[PDB]
Amino acid sequence: KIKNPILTGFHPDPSICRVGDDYYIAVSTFEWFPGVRIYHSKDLKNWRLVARPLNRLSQLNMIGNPDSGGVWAPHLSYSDGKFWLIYTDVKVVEGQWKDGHNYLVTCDTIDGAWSDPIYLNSSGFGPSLFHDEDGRKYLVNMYWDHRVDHHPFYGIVLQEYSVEQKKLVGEPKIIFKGTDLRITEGPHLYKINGYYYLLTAEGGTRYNHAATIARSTSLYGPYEVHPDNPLLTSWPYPRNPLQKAGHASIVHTHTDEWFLVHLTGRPLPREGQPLLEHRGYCPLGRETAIQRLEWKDGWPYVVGGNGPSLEIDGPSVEEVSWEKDYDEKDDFDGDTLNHHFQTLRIPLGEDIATLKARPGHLRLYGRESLTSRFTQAFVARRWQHFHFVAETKVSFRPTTFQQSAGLVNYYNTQNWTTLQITWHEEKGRILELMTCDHLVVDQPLRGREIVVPDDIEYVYLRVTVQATTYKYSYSFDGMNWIDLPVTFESYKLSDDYIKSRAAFTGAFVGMHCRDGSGQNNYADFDYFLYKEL
Amino acid sequence: KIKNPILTGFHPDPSICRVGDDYYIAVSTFEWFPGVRIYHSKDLKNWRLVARPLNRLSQLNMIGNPDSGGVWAPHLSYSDGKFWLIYTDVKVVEGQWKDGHNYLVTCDTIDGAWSDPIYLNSSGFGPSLFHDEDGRKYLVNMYWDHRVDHHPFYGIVLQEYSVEQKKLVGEPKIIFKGTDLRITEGPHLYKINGYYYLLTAEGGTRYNHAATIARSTSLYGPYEVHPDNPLLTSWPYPRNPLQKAGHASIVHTHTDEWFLVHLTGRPLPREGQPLLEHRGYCPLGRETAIQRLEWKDGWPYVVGGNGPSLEIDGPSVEEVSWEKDYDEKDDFDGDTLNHHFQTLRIPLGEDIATLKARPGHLRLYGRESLTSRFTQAFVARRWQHFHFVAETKVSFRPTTFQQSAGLVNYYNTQNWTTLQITWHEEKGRILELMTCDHLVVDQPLRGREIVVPDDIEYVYLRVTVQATTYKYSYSFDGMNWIDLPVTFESYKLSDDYIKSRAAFTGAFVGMHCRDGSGQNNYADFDYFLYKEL
Amino acid sequence: KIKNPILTGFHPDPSICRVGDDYYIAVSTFEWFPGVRIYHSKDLKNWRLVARPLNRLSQLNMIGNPDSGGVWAPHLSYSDGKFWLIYTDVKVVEGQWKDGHNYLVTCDTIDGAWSDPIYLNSSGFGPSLFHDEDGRKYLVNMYWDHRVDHHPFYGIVLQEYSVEQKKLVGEPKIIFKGTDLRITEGPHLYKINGYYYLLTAEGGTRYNHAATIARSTSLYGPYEVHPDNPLLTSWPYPRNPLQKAGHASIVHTHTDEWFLVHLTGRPLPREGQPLLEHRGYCPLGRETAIQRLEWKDGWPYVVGGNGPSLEIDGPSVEEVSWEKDYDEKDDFDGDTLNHHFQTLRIPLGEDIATLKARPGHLRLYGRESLTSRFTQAFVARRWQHFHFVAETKVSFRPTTFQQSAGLVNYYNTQNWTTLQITWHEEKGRILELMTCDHLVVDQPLRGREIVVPDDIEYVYLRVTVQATTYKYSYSFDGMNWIDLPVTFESYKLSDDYIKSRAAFTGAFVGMHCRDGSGQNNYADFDYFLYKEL
Ligand SMILES: O[C@@H]1[C@@H](O)[C@H](O[C@@H]2CO[C@@H](O)[C@H](O)[C@H]2O)OC[C@H]1O
Ligand SMILES: O[C@@H]1[C@@H](O)[C@H](O[C@@H]2CO[C@@H](O)[C@H](O)[C@H]2O)OC[C@H]1O
Ligand SMILES: O[C@@H]1[C@@H](O)[C@H](O[C@@H]2CO[C@@H](O)[C@H](O)[C@H]2O)OC[C@H]1O
Ligand SMILES: [Ca+2]
Ligand SMILES: [Ca+2]
Ligand SMILES: [Ca+2]
Repeated sequence: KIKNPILTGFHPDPSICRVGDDYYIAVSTFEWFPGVRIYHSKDLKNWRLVARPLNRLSQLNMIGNPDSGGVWAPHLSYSDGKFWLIYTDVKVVEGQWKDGHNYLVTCDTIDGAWSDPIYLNSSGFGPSLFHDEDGRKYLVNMYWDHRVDHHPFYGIVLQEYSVEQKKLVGEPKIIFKGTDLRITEGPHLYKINGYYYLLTAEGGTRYNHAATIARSTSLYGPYEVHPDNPLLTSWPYPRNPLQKAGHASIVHTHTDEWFLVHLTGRPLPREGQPLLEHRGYCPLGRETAIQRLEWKDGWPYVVGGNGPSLEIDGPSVEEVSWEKDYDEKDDFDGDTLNHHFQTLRIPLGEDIATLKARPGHLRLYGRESLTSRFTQAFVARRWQHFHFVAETKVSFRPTTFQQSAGLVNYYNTQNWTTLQITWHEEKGRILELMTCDHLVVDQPLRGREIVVPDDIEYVYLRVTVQATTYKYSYSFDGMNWIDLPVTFESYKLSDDYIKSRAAFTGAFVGMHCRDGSGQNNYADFDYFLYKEL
Repeated sequence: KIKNPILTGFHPDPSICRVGDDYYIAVSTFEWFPGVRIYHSKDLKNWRLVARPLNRLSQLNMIGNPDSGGVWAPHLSYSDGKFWLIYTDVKVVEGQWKDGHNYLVTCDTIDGAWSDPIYLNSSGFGPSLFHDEDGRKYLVNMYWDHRVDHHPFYGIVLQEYSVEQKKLVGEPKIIFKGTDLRITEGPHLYKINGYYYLLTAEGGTRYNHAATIARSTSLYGPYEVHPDNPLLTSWPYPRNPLQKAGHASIVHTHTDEWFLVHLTGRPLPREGQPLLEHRGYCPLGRETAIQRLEWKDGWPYVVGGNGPSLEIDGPSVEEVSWEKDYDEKDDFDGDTLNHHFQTLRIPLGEDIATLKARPGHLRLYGRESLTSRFTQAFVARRWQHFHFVAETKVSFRPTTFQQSAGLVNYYNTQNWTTLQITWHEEKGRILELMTCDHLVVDQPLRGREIVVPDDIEYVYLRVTVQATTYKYSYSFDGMNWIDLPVTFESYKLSDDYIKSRAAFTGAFVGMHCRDGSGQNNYADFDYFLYKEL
Repeated sequence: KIKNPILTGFHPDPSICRVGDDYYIAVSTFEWFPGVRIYHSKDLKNWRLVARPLNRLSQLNMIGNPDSGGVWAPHLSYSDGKFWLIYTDVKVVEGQWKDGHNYLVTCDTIDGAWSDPIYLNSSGFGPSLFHDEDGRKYLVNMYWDHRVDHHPFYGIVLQEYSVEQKKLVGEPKIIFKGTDLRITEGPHLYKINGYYYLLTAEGGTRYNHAATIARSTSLYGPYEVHPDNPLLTSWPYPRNPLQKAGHASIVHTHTDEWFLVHLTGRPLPREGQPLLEHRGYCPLGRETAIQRLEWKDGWPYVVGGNGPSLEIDGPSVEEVSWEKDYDEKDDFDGDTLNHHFQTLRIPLGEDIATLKARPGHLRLYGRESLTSRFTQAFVARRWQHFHFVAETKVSFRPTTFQQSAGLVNYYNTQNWTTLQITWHEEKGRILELMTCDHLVVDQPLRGREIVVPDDIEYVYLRVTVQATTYKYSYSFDGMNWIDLPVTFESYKLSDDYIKSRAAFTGAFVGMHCRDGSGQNNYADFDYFLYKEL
């Protein structure tokens, strides 16, 4: 009844939460602002965005954060009449260290004003709050080992959280070291039948990703490993369209059914290439999928081998679909930008992004380059399909090559492409292509830039994505289009192409304005179109 | 009279200001907080630190700033009853862009409470404020060109600044493109005779560095170039112990004499090595020197040819020397940290660095690792000599390998070495060595670390610097010192060694505490000693 | 009167030899076969190729030699009624070692069958045979030090050679260590007035290259260095069209005049670039220039300062001009290949390259690819001008992608471009472009290759080089020519571009046939043209 993935495009580390017959999934958002995206469902098939909880500087201040830093795996839970959301702001993403900070916020409702943060600890990412049967509370996260000779995933640490004291109490204790996969992270605790079950992710979030499960009658263990571990993995199944299956969380429904949600990468078509040499490139980044579970000797079993199935059988409820929460052609009609739009690291005030300066237009005042981890006037949405068209219509008069405005396909500060309006000494105002690949810049139309006539109020910019390749086009009138003669490869905006390993997001497409001169020049965007093909 | 360098260790981009018979030099401080150092002198020979102007988050907020970002070359001038300070906060320091913002702050007195910044522009670094005879004021700076087919140093832009509107007005114009040396930056304007003189730095701040001067009778040029340009340079003088001479400023003394201050690097000793192949390694970074000028046919000339002289004739005024402004041995009985101490990027409040918690001690609560561009509990002072000892006494009780405290010699987040106390599963509380070289970490004393006796309150940590090499040693009593069996090389803590080439600072020595578990564990430093040998 | 360079394109390490009023210059040929080129002149201005001495496998066997190995600096002298030629076959060109063996061969005549080699030593490249007034003979070369903590240019070794025993005798002894420039190599000995003069190259063969001279009254030293040393250098003359001035040999004329020949690199036009940042790219490799000397206090001085002159006054002799020694349009009617043509490493027999199989054609039977250091059916001549056209007309019927024939511009196995005929599964016989940069291959006409009509017998292939760029073109009928829309960059075929720094040759243009299948397929080339402008 359900076809994976359920959440498409950048949607990793799903954290499922049941409130009655209501289902929530919280995913990680990394450098993209605001922090955490929460989807609500009635049937687990159809998903709707209902919260974006970390929207105040007091809660999440990400300026300067590295690419793929920020909000890693979040944990959503419900207890004592309120939602508990745990999250990390990760500061260092490369080297011996992984500096980052674990915080708790709460709210009586899903889409309310969530509290200011309570500081937990810093010992490692993956934080999860356990609500025990006796009313005591426990935080589990991974424990980080920076030392030269050592594997960094020291195992799972656990420490009591005092609600009243608003702090962890007692001494932290390692309760589990993982199996021989290692890279043990993403711990979740569950009290089921007579056991504590400890769910982890192991093998790392590339092609060796697994969900491991263990159990103990004592919270502190020692835990004993599933006899047929891993619970879920893609590593044995190179032909499965769903790779990387791991970082799971478990739901017990109101219909006495069991499911497992997990991230998964969907590689691009690599027909005619070696099966096991390189398992692929995922521009849609890590998406959220859902597996059916079943129990056998006090152990859950993913229905249909420990590999992910494409289509499963859902829970015994009536289907509930949702109205489309965005315009295919978004004319900038509201007084708030559509909630699929995110900014990099920080909220953009009306001094930078505003619907109030020119009616029915998003206006962007130019800030820093596409390479800045600080202040970019950039509003973007996820690539959410392999085949799509996206388009925009923009008014812009640059007086210098320090100014630009354009349509950008973007991975991170060092990996992106763009069709942009700029200015040139001889040619005046022009259109041009620009790419950045691991910080190396190319201008494919250098010497042959497109002269924009003076009488043109609006330049129309379009990208057409067709799985492995995409192309840009322009129009001066809305009617007559022209392809720019350059084919781009989507694999270059994918998790798997990034040489750092710190590549935890996915491709975005959006609207950018840069003013390197500091003259507060701006571009008026009449609309932004995103349409699946 | 005057031996160079006048400001030793890290003191780049000297901007010199005359007020009557008082003399001030401002130098750049990059990622080090607080922003900008100002020194005073009566005779151009003896110099004391009198101001650290950019000490409010509102003036300078460098959280996340890259290494060698932040405060680049500043400009100090005096006019209309007050001091004017111009500065850049540089956000991007690698690739095609150099995103960064120029700001003006003022004060009636050199060590007053300077204004909050007035925003000027963002078009390039090296901003300078010119006050013309007719009362009018003008900003000059370099203009950045990001384009792939282009040299980035597009020339010198000039624009009128309206004190009344508190903004640049009219239209920006390029007034100078440079000479074939290119890398034209650091513009300063001078009205002399019936001429505007434009001074620039050219050829880049490494071994081809130079200072170039031009003249015009129109503020907007064309400027004719000095007939024997460069005005100053070490490039053709590979044996001059003073290298990289350039980024200069001119001072016309009250006694009708002319001088020129500039940065320089002093390479480590190089015998046995090709004179020209690699011209050296500068652990003291770029330092400040002074040269006499003399005039011919409407042109200035560095007395003693166009290379820098080691020793010069001071101005015709009485010698005025200054009492020492730090203690060789700092016992931490002050109410504030000695002004030769600095922190990374941000101010540290009493929650991180405190002289109050335990009188006679500096307490550092553990924050992030030595590789973090965010929050480090780290207090440090410049290497200002080739030959030195530096030493500290600390009590620390780490309970996990995630915590540490030590003596660090530091270039940047990826380049440092430390003798630190930490914790190990079997040995308990230990002394270890740790190094980071372009992010790659080494533990040279593994697994052969010093065991600290449970009964020892303070560990005594020392480093002895001898030009090319340095050594770490320790005592449990202050009297019986044992060397650690590793010889270190000072060239690895120099501008010239860093692969990125955003390397514009110099070596520091200081005190660090890390707590990556998040338990607020601290270290108490009873004293810090630094002594020239 | 004499305009430099006198030998144009790849002509390094000139060894000049006088015999009455006959003048000879031998240069290095590295991996190009046959080994060594000797040019003759009566006037030092006009030069004609007269000998290629190392043309037998017994003399020079270079199969598998690495790029820029094989025949390094040669030495040509005349004594006791015959010619003496010292050479090196360098086997190792990267790492701590420079494995290579020095050899002596002799001939009564410049252009006869030279003798078989007498092995000499192996201690360092740059061998030179000196002939003392008292009829004794000594060998000088450089001494090679492979050790980690050591500069590899240990200085100059000297040793006597015995004509009767056919070998070196007595003890080897260091006579010279070098100046602070180091990289001491290319030693030559002269006996003049009271002194022996020892000339060397220092600073390395890039932009720091120098000629260094020293004197002693004793053959074994010690040697006092010239007081205004270097004798010759371009290093302080960044504006000089002739760069890398070094590796000289001295000639005393029959007119009692003195000159110095030297190598030199002429960078491509550099307008807009920083003067000193990178001093240039030389696709014509290292060329041979000549300078005039005068004497003063027992020391020779380069007339015109110690930098090289573009134009000099030649010796007071009658001009002797030489007729052009190749056809602009080589129709391949001759019995042997023009002597400007070389092969890689080895000679090619009639089973690979023949003018005999097809009258009026050069036939190449396809062997191994362009990346092979073993057997290539490749016949090539030097780039000798910054603007030229080269062109060929070829008949070729490939039956597999494994077979190619074409026109190649070639630096080494890992750096080259080509316009070539091959075969395609669906399109059949096609014309394509291929490039290789540091072993990375591109096909810029991927998917748009030119279909060759089956009815066409000859494909005409042309390259037009214009200084910084060049462009390929083709025709089927030889009147109407189509440019392939790809603009190539000459700097990618230059010494300076090559990453290994074992880059000692220069760019060639030639004809190539590959048969990767082993079917002995061949290409018939009707002509080869080369023309300046
Ligand atoms: O927050 C999530 C984490 O679960 C994941 O953790 C690891 C980071 O370091 C790398 O060594 C591993 O590949 C990876 O599993 O980071 C990704 C994020 O989604
Ligand atoms: O403030 C000074 C700058 O003026 C200087 O700017 C240049 C930045 O680009 C680099 O490629 C060059 O090396 C450098 O000249 O850098 C140093 C800083 O102190
Ligand atoms: O015959 C010449 C050599 O003597 C010379 O070799 C040196 C080899 O190492 C490089 O680092 C130096 O720059 C170079 O001088 O050049 C090669 C050959 O032409
Ligand atoms: Ca609209
Ligand atoms: Ca004290
Ligand atoms: Ca012919």
